[PDB]
This record gives sequence, structure tokens and C-alpha cells, in this order.
Amino acid sequence: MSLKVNILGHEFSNPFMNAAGVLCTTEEDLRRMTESESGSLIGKSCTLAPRTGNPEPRYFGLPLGSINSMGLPNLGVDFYLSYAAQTHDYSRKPLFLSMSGLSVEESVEMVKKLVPITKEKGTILELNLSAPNVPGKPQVGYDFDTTRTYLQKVSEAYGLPFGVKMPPYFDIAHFDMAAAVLNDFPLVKFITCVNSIGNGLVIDPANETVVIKPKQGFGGLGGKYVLPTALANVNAFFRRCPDKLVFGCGGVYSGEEAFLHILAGASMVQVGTALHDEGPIIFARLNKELQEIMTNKGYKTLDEFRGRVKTM
Amino acid sequence: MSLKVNILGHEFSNPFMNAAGVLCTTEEDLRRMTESESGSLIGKSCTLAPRTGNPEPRYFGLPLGSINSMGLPNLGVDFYLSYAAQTHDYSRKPLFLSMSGLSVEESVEMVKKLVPITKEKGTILELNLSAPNVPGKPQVGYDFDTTRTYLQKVSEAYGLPFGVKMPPYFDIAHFDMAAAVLNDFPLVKFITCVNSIGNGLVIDPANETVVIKPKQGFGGLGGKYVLPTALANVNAFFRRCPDKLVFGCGGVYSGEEAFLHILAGASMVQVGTALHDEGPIIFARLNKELQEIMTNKGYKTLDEFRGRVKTM
Ligand SMILES: Cc1cc2c(cc1C)N(C[C@H](O)[C@H](O)[C@H](O)COP(=O)(O)O)c1[nH]c(=O)[nH]c(=O)c1N2
Ligand SMILES: Cc1cc2c(cc1C)N(C[C@H](O)[C@H](O)[C@H](O)COP(=O)(O)O)c1[nH]c(=O)[nH]c(=O)c1N2
Ligand SMILES: O=S([O-])[O-]
Ligand SMILES: O=S([O-])[O-]
Repeated sequence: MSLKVNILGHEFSNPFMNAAGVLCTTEEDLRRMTESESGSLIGKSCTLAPRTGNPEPRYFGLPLGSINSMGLPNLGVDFYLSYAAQTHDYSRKPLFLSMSGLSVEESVEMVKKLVPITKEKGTILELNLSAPNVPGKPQVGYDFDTTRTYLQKVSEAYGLPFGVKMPPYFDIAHFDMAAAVLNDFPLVKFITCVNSIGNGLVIDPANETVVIKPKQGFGGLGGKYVLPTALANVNAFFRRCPDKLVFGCGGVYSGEEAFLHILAGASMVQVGTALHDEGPIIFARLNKELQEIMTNKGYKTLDEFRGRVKTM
Repeated sequence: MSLKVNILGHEFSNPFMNAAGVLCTTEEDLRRMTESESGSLIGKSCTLAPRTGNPEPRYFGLPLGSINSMGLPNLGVDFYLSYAAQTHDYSRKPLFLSMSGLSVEESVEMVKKLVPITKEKGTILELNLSAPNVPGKPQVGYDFDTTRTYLQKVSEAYGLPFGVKMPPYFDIAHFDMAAAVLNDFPLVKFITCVNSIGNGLVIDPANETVVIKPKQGFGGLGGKYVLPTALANVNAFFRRCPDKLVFGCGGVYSGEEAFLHILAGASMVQVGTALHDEGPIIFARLNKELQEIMTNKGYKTLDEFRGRVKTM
């Protein structure tokens, strides 16, 4: 039996990795992800210059998941590039970097710097089009003209296969419009579905006060809240973008949710809130739990069921 | 303490009503809602002609809520108008009707018929701009140009105060754009936030099959999934549309969630999934639970705390 995944030129030991933003900001974070049983890892969504992010408190664990407004705290693109070029052990697993410049001009500068490192080391780009916690910056993925500009300019500047992290969509017309843009860019080889459900609000009834400080308490939702939305997006793009891969992100706490993502079409499965809760030991648990499910169903590889969700 | 709400010159006994679509399609449904302890009730979102709706199965209760793709099954506008004009006991409580024409033309034809009944009986209109389960019909509320057209034509045709049922937004810019449209229409006196989180997907791991038949398993989510989104939408429009009321809908299972909606800015509080689960006896429970919280906090009226959520 095998959890192996063959995509983007690499053999991943298993389909699991961190969600961008969780256990991937510092060198120590990235070391712990590399030493984990995860099939891969992705660096914190970075900007050209360092950021310290939003004021505290900016993260609140919930019974059904999490709410956060981190604000893209990151050590700056030069740090992650240096990690990718010099520090990361590629013999253990492949590396993704998430880039989340706050303008197309910023993104172009950043991805240009990555080109030589991709060529030398094989580092993979995930362009973030869904940063919901940066004050005054709308989510790029909800504006299809802006999205087109970003994809055009990054395609020109980077010129190598890359992927995108998308915000969740909730309307069939939006799935259609998003896919129409994505399908115009052959260098976009994977779509990660989904980023946090943006701009939720949690209030503590006892003190009648919001639970996070930034943006009047408005923050991105993760965890159990997002699983159905995540599965829908994965499946919608799996079907609409047949010449691209889809990665699943949202609501994964166990092998069961991982199984559902893969059934829906996911090549790789990203873990955010649950990883934040449990630490990198979760990857060992997820591998065991997914294998358990496969044993019970008589599957020997992921290829036996990936994208084979049945409809009525 | 007092649970009363006083709006459009009507006294409501308490802020609770059904969410459109739940316990409100047939005469019997509406009877049970009228005989309940609810402060009000709303008719099923109707169309000019009757509809039988989407194929089965089209509803599935979930641990954390519900997924559905009902497809606007309704007895047609004439049925609901006749109910409003002849059958409903207004001495018990005020009545809302939800109207959900599939085109602006259809919507206009329907609201023209309501005019004399509103004048005679006080029946209140909620115009539905978020029907996520009609195959081939995008949610109007996610197209601000289309939304503007609907509000213009309905404002002109109806010429009386009315409300709108909005889809959930997940981006600050969308809150801004939605409010900009709504604020151009003075006859829009209330905004109901929110309809289902559209186009989620639930898969059964045992048979690897989606749980509802329509639209390859894609359906609207309600229940515990939607509470943070609902509260965010309520509060965003509470602040952005001071000339209007906001009604809360989403994730209400208890007096505690009701309290949070009102704290966020809600005038009326609608109950969907929980009512579907428990039946109209829920309204007796909700009144008691809200009364308990207000007593504990020393709030004599809802007006003492409506929209008074604290930020950091
Ligand atoms: C603390 C923290 C920080 C971030 C995030 C989340 C959390 C919890 N998320 C969103 C994340 O990648 C993921 O899409 C969501 O959390 C949904 O997955 P889960 O349901 O949490 O597994 C996120 N996404 C991204 O693309 N770049 C980032 O820098 C961050 N930052
Ligand atoms: C079976 C069923 C049927 C419908 C709905 C829901 C459900 C469960 N909903 C959405 C509903 O009004 C409400 O906005 C959501 O269910 C969110 O509230 P809850 O979290 O379920 O309380 C709905 N909304 C609407 O405006 N008109 C309708 O006809 C329907 N139909
Ligand atoms: O870092 S996240 O908050 O965009
Ligand atoms: O009736 S609901 O499915 O729009």
C-alpha cells in the first residue's frame, strides 16, 4: 500500500502538507515541518519587505475551528528565498513558497527573484490571491479583472509553472468566471481550494466583546466551519480546470476528511487549524488514519479513488 | 424583561420568526407558525407560477447544520397573497412574504399584486436576492449591477417599505459595494443577513457519494456552519446602513445565539435549520433563554444592547 503522489515532477511520500501560514514562518517552524511525516511543506505567505502583522489578540481557537487576523507576519521574501536556496533539505521533501505581495508590482519583483532558485532547487510557487486579513486590501480572487492582471504579469515575470491559493466561492457563476480566467493561463498548474472563509465575526456573550482586536473583530474562519465549502471548491475546479491540479485545504482534522478531499479531486491535502491545534505529530496520525480507511475499502493507492466522488 | 420589537408601526411580541423556506410552504405550515410562540413568520419564497422544485434527495440534516437544494418549491404567488389577504390571523402576529421571482420582470409582476394587501392588512415584503439552489440562476446579490436594477424596479412597482434577503459576503470591499447600492434605495427599510452559505458539498465516506441529487451534490449550508458569517454580515450592514434595520439569520439554536445577533445589530432574528430540526416548539424555548440572558445582564429592553457589541 502507498500514499505516494506523483505530481509537478516530484514523488511526494504522502499527500499531506501544512496550510500556508501555519508552522511555516520561522526557520524553526520550517525545520519542524521538514522533520515531520508530512509529504511536503509551504512557507508563510511573504511580502517584499518584512511584516510583524496585526495587533494582538489576533488568533482565537474555537470549538469548531479558528478565527484569525494575523496580517501576513513574515520575515520578508529574501528570508524564504534564502531558506529555499541554502537551508531546506530537498532529500526529505519538496518545498513550496507562498508569495502574497500587496500589489501586482510587488508580486512581479518577488517572483522574479524566485526564478533562479526554482531552476536550481525545484522550489514551487503558490501565488496567494486570497489574503483576507490585510486592512484596506480586498481579496484579489473576488475581482476577476485584477486576478487576470496578476496572472498575466506573474506568468510573464516568472515564466515557469506555478499555482494559486484561491478564496472560497459560493456561487456557480463565480466558479465559472474564476475557471474562465484560470484556464487562460497555462502556467497555472495547480489551484489550492480554499483560503479561510473571510471576515467572520465571533463575539463572547459574557463580556459582549469581539474575540480578536483587528478590523473590529472581523477575521478569517478555519477548521470544521469550512469543510463543505472546501470540498465544493475542490470539486468545482477539479471539473472546470481539467488541465490543472487541485489541492484541497479546509476542515482536515482526520484521515476521513483527507479521504473526502481526495475523492473530490485533491492531489495534495493541506492542514491549517488542526495543525495549529495539535502540532506536527498530526502528519503521522493522518498517514495512519488515511491508510486505515484505504485498508477497509481495499484500496492500495490514492489513484484508485482520487476524483471518483459519485453523484446521483 | 421585555422582548418586544416595534418596527414599521407594528408591535412584535419577541424578535423571533422562521427563516424563509422553513415551515412556511403550505397552509398547514403557516398555521403552525402562527400558533407558535414566534413574534412573526414569513411565507416561503414564492414565484409567479407554482414550482415543484429540484429532484430528490434534496435535503440532508448534518451534525453541524444542514445542506439543501430545494429549488424554490412553492404554491405560487396567488396562494401566498390569498393567505395574506384572507387566512392569516394578524391579531396573533404580523406576516412577512418572501418573493423570489427568477427575473426582474417576474419580481415586478408579483410585488404589484402585494400592494393592495400591504395597504389593507400590513403584510410586509422581503425581496429575495439570494436563491442559491435554482439551476442556471446566479445569486442576484453577488451582481451589484443586477441588484441595483431589481431594487430600482421593485421600489418603483411596489412603492412601499420593504426588505431584502441578502447572500453572505466575505470581503470588506463587498460589504462596502453592497451597502452603496442598498443606501440608494430609501424604500429598503430592512436587510436580512444572511441566506445559506451557497454551494457547499457534503460527501458520504461510506458510499463515496454526495448526499443530495441536484447540481452534482452542491447545496446551501445552514446551521452551526454559518453563525460567524451571519454575525459579521449583520454587524457590517448595521454600521453601514444606519437608515435601515438589519434582521439576523444564521446559526441560531439558542437564546445565546439570538443575543449575539441582536448585540451585532439585529432587530428580528430568523431561525432556519434549528426549527427544521426541532419544530415550532423551539420558539417557546428561545423566548425563555433570551429572557434569562437579559435578566442576568440587567437589560430591560433589546434597545439597551442592540448593535452595542464592544470592540478592542
Ligand atoms: C494562523 C493562520 C495563518 C494563516 C492562515 C490560517 C491560519 C489559521 N491562512 C489560511 C490557511 O492557509 C487555510 O486556508 C485555512 O486555515 C483553512 O484551512 P483549515 O480549515 O484551517 O485547515 C493563510 N493562508 C495563506 O494562503 N497564507 C497565509 O499566510 C495564511 N495565514
Ligand atoms: C429547507 C430550507 C429551505 C430554504 C432555506 C433553508 C432551508 C434549511 N433558505 C435559507 C434560510 O432562509 C436561511 O437563510 C438559512 O438556512 C440560514 O439560517 P439557519 O442557519 O439555517 O438558521 C431559504 N431562504 C430564503 O430566503 N428562501 C427560501 O425559500 C429558503 N428555503
Ligand atoms: O496572514 S493572514 O492573516 O493573511
Ligand atoms: O428553495 S431554496 O432551495 O432556494
